[PDB]
Amino acid sequence: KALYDRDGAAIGNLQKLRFFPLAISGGRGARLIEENGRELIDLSGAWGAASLGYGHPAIVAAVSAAAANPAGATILSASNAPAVTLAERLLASFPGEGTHKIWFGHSGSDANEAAYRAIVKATGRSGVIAFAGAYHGCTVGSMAFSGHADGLILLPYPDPYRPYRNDPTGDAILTLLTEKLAAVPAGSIGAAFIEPIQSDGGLIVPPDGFLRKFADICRAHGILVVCDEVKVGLARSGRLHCFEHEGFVPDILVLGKGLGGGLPLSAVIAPAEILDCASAFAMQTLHGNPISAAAGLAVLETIDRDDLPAMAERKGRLLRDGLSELAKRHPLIGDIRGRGLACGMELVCDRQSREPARAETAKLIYRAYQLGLVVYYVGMNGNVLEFTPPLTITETDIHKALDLLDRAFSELSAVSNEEIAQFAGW
Amino acid sequence: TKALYDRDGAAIGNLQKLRFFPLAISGGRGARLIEENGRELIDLSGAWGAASLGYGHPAIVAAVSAAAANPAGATILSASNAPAVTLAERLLASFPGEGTHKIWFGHSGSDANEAAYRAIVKATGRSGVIAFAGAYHGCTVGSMAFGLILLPYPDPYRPYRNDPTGDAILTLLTEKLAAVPAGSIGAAFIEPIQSDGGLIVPPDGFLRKFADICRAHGILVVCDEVKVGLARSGRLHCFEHEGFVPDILVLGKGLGGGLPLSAVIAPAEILDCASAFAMQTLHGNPISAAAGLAVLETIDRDDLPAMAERKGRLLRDGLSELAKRHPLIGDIRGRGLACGMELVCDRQSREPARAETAKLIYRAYQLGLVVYYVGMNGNVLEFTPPLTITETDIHKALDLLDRAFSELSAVSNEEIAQFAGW
Ligand SMILES: *Cc1c(COP(=O)(O)O)cnc(C)c1O
Ligand SMILES: *Cc1c(COP(=O)(O)O)cnc(C)c1O
Ligand SMILES: O=C1CCCCCN1
Ligand SMILES: O=C1CCCCCN1
Repeated sequence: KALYDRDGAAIGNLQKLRFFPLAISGGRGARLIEENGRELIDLSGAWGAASLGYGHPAIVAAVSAAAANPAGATILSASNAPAVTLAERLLASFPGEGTHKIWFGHSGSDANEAAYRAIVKATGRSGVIAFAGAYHGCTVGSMAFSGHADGLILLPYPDPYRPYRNDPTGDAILTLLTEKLAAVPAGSIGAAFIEPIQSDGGLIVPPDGFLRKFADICRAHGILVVCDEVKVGLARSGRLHCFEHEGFVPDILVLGKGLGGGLPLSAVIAPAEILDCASAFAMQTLHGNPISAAAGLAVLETIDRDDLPAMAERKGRLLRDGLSELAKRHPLIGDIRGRGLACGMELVCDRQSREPARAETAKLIYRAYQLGLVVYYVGMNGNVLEFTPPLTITETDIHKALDLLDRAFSELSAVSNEEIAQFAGW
Repeated sequence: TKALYDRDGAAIGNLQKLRFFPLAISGGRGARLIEENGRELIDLSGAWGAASLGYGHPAIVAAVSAAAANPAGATILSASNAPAVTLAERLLASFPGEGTHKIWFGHSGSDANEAAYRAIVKATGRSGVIAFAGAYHGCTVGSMAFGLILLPYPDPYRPYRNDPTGDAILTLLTEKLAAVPAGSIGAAFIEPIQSDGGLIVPPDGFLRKFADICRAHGILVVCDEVKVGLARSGRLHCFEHEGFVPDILVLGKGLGGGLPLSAVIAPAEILDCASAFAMQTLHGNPISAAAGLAVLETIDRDDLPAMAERKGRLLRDGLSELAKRHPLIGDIRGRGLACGMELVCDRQSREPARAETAKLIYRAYQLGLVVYYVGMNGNVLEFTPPLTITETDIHKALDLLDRAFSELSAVSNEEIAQFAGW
């Protein structure tokens, strides 16, 4: 009878990543509306896909006009204007050069896979560098180089809070890279996949200067540098593109989630020679469909119009300030990290040992949900709170979210172990 | 203010292009695409079958606008949401079905087919697959994976081992199964009308028989209806013409009536075997879900399978008259508004007329008609228009098609060469 019960009866568990019985019938701004009418503040923004929140007027206007008069439904066998305009608008925002083209998909998973397959096709080099704990997607293609393909080389992420080999600079990781590359035929690696802030590892910001150095090693060895900005892309970091923080330009940019503002949309920006090496090669019927592209353009127009990178920079300091405020009261909070409105809070059993507090995290978000706050956890040990709110979240929503979070830290023990065992999580 | 099509060439890479002619679209209304210059073309492609309700259908507009205005979140991964749930129930209500099956939502047929395969392997441990030569299950690593028993599709127009019944294909199948350990094959993937093969309806009874053999061996029957499902065949589900019910149904294309939306209908045990297993962030998103609902609602409300059956026969009847005037036409085939026309150099030899097929669609494009070719040989014109296409739209496209056949020589080899196509 209840919506959550009906979901359990109609929808298989295969795609479920449930942390609590959240059941939604509506949405407005940064709020989700449960079946009964209860309002929750969404600090997850659907893992960041709701870039502009819910029922944003520019999304509404864009998608309504597109549905009323659609330019076909595909970029495959026809050129359509909404997609072409979005392609140029994405091209404009990327420097360079260039000589770059767009490939459109439904998701970050299909875009990382396309990027890979295009590289191997265009160059003949099938080897891949990727980072341990990396999330590039859940398709057979994009999982092949995600964390636990032949010629896959996995490197530790440059994690300040847990430095590889206890070297805080990351120099040991670059040294490992170097040892790994010479154990493998010269010119055999075609690509290096990089998250500028590692999402699934625990929203990890790498040590300053590391990515630039890593890219320089890559460029010196013929290896194309692919920046997977699905989670942290498009203004979320407080800059239009997250690599703008790291003093390097990737050869390839992968975009997703927040790009569609609520509709399935991803994109690969890659040199023309990579995307033109084949035709009818990586394709799905509704790729570059006009309704998705219209929303995508409404996201970009709104980013520019509202200076959303500047907003995300502002609202992110406000959010991190408040979280530090909570650390001063709650010993579980070991680490606050992030850029713009991509923030991570690591919870630990002891601030010195930095041992992961998995059970408390699960109880925390469950309680948070009961209090009216939607936040999920992420990370290797399930101990990292992830904050990726709508970019249009108001300061008033953030203060309210902080008060509810404070309350959830204090009221955590209320959550029974059997309540938590109802929900498999990751 | 360059040409739209030239702007396309400069911004959008070739990787996903399946281009046969310089079609550049700025609008759509019913079964008509509106090019940049304001010429309306009758769409016989319906975007490979995705535009099941055509362009600007009121039901899609109402549902999409309302969903955009008040979205129940953006995902089904981490929240339950009402639109996704309502649509899942509705799809299960359309299948038999009750308490045995569950729904998994995707973006596309490729991911839906990939999810079905991964779920089966995970749930049953049986990684072995049976599939048909020339099958199209999608264009991702996961969906092009299908260890493998490959069979010829039973094509009445091109029989296997000189057996038009198709019984030699059932005999080959029996041999391959006997040759490999019992319980090593988990799934059989079937198109009940083979799309990439060139819209082939198999001989009567073959699939029913094929399904028996599978169940006899503990093999799950997966019916891939991404192209040909949802009212398109003259029934809601194409397997209803075939006297069997599949264990798993894959749905896509027309399902979103223009938005990306796919679905797998599978036994609960297959879909409940693991969690956080096959998932992408925008899966089950409410704007696609609402669009799926509008499609299912319109199908029932405007009796679209019956309309497809009517308009299909009228379309194929018209094409038989073209065959009386144009010797190129060798076989007209299909169910409902999913039809194929195989073009041959001799009706006895059944030798494929590839070169002439390309010119035909190029020519037809110039005339105001959107239509494409498929098949291993590039000689079968696919007809998959909006289930909404009008009786007037059909007659009008038949005249244009007639005119296209008469004017093939007007299109040169150098014009054909400018478009890479398949
Ligand atoms: C979410 C994400 C993906 C995959 O996107 P989906 O829409 O879930 O397929 C890939 N890479 C990163 C870094 C992501 O965050
Ligand atoms: C189109 C199609 C697919 C794949 O759908 P995409 O959206 O193109 O990935 C799979 N099977 C059949 C029969 C199809 O027609
Ligand atoms: O019908 C199809 C499948 C969709 C991808 C383009 C090829 N043709
Ligand atoms: O951050 C992510 C990627 C989106 C899919 C759900 C898993 N978590």
